[PDB]
Amino acid sequence: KFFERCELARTLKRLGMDGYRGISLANWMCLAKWESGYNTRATNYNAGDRSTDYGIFQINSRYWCNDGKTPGAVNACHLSCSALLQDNIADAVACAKRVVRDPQGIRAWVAWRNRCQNRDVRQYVQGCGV
Repeated sequence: KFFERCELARTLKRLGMDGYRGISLANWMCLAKWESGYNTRATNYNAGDRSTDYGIFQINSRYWCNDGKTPGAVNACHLSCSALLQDNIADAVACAKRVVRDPQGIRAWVAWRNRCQNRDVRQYVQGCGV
């Protein structure tokens, strides 16, 4: 499913993302926007290392979820990567939270550094009631 902006903002807020480990909701929105355009079914195969990015946050199969076809991969969120392809983003949010508990925090995603870090992200939550 492709979420509408504010619909996603409140969906994320209800899931406990607002300020999670110091990360504002607008930051998560910016992340999902640039990672998948708010598309829960987004997938990107990385032919270079044989891994695949799954869902709204484009979480990688090498370390976070298990798809059974990524060489020497681990599964830190302890989830089938299929769980990251659901319209319901609860499992994807649980995994995104797992990612940010690591030292890098939100910096785990290169796209966040490229398109959200030190950017005016207010636009993502304006008028959403969050």
